[PDB]
Amino acid sequence: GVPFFSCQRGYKGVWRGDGIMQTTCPCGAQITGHVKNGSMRIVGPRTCSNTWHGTFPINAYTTGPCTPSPAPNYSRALWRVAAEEYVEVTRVGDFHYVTGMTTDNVKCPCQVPAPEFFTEVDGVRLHRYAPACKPLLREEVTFLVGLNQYLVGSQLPCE
Amino acid sequence: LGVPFFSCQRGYKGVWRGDGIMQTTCPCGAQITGHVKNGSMRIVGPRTCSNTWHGTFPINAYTTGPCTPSPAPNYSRALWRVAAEEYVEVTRVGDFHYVTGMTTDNVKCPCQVPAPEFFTEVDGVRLHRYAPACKPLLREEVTFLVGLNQYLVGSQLPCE
Ligand SMILES: [Zn+2]
Ligand SMILES: [Zn+2]
Repeated sequence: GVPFFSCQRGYKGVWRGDGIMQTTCPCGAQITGHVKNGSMRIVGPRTCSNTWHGTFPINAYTTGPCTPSPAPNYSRALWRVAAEEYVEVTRVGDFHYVTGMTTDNVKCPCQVPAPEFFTEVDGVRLHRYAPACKPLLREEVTFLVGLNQYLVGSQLPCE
Repeated sequence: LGVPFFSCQRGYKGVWRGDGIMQTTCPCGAQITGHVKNGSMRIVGPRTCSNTWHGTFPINAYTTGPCTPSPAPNYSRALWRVAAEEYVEVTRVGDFHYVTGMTTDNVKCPCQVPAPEFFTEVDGVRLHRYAPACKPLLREEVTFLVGLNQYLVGSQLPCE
């Protein structure tokens, strides 16, 4: 529980649903977000990086009726495809590639979902519950889409 | 205003993934604590809450803690969030699943069901902390989209 250095990188952007969000940063700071017209006003202590940056750290201690609605313009995302398994997705233009996986031969859907179904987008967590991400395997591993296997680095087949 | 028993949300009773202290608020106003160790949750709450008496834990937008439900495979119906604010109802018969309802006509959903823990709601029990309001489910004369193909409501999912 250390100020600034313990701090989770928080979300800043459009939210869906209006009302009050609350969370606790890993430093110990309680952060309040007031969401009105999709836009969040942050209230926090000056002991937390999130207060300075206008951001809201989403995690297992987040409460409130709203959810992030991120822009579809991300570079990388973490996508939870099984109970404790993740795939990393890299976007280039309108195309999406699996550039990493937590375990060899993860089964994933052939199409990326909308950005708010991602557990993380560019290092920012979007989901309240998320299991720990094991080390991402980025070489000589394969993912499954139905009955077809593809080497890491491969575009998702439904494009 | 929250009323003992009448306001109470239907809570989860089952296996939990992760160990630690879970915390939630029932719509009746009760604060429910769950101590989770080795898959099992110990429920603490007031005599005023239907969840305390059933030994259940209501999962909602005011739930906190490091654990998630691991629901049982023998569920009948489930709510599956297939788009940002759209749901499909899934009915399970044997090892086979059917889309028996949808919140909007022509919803695009995946061709395969995920494991039960990825469902928003299983047999009237909410499993996720954040979930959008479910619109009335359309059960007659609607279709869903898997890629380019259309399927009528009641149809089995493509991949099985
Ligand atoms: Zn902080
Ligand atoms: Zn209650």
